Amino acid sequence: GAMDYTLRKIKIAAAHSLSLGLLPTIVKQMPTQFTYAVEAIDVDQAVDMLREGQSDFIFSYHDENLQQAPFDNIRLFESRLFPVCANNGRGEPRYTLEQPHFPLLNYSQNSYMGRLINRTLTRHAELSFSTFFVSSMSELLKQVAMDGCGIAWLPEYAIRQEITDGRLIVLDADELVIPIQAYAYRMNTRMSQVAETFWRDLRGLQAAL
Amino acid sequence: GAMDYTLRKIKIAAAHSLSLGLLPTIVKQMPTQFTYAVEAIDVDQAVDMLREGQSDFIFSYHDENLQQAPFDNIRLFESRLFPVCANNGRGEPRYTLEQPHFPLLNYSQNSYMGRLINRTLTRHAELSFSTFFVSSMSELLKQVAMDGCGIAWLPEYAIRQEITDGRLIVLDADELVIPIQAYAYRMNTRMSQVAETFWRDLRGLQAAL
Repeated sequence: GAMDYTLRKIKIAAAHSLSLGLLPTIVKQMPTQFTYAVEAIDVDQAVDMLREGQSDFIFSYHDENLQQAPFDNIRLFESRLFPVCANNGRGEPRYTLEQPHFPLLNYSQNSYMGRLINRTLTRHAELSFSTFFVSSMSELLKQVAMDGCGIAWLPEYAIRQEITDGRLIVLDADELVIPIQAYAYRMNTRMSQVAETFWRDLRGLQAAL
Repeated sequence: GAMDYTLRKIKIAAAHSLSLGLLPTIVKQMPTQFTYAVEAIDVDQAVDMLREGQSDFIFSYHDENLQQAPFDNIRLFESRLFPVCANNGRGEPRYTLEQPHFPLLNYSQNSYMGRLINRTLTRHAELSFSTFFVSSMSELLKQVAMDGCGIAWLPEYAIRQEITDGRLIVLDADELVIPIQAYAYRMNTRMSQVAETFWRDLRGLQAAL
């Protein structure tokens, strides 16, 4: 998108596990002064797409490479990952964390969520699992979990209603809960008036996210 | 995934606009003999990922490059894209196709759906639009449309319930309806016994998709 230019276009790259949950809320609450070009990326594409001008802003998670001096950021929200699974028809989990080699529905090895989930499982040797299904898309993992195919770590904002309906059941609310923080990243350099307006309004919007 | 190997792993690459709608139905109805590694791709990555052994199968649409002799295929289903938008609170479309420069929510220029949608708009000079929001994810376009941000062409399987609820309203059921066909692609070469079992069972499953 380096050569691509309009007066109003905002070029956003967003992590796979974050696009659907976050973009509609921003698009709906932003002033009607922008147009949007958004592409889903893996976490490690973000550095180069910002520096090469392919994206104006990155919607990602905590990134040590991006929280340094050449970039600027604002924390959009924090959330938590819960291990969940479908119910057993009686309001109880269909699977148990203690089952030897329980079916795990995981994010990809090169994803931010996957790294923290694998780090968590490693520290808890009391848990053995067999990886049944791997995908980068949060909503794909969510649906596969809802269908009863195993246990998945999913962020609270994506499963809020399903926890209320009981279609998904939380398996642990303490040691296996993983904290996550979502950030918007940009270059420290001054940008166009429309992009600077977008950044200003996104900060003012952050409280309501 | 060339070096990655297990006895049961099936490596699938699926187009962005197709992953969420199709993968859960396959995963749920397949025999419990496989594990799944699925990554979302753009349409034009499929040729090389098949030939280089990075994916066992591709879930994509009609692809002239992939329907040739070196590859084999089975049509999973056909569908249709409908231009839809949110309601106006009275059971009528919030937007009209005849509005000068109506807000369009489009797939990306390098997507299969985007090419056919743009081809359709070009042939219909009676329609002027302003592109408000571009994304590869079908479910992101769907949510942005549901929130009332403009008109989007979306496949019937993704909006079936919303058309019934009236949360989305079809704007045309004739000249602007775009036909689409979803295929599973593989190399014509003989594969492992587990992948050949997967291909056999996917054919037997196709009728129920």
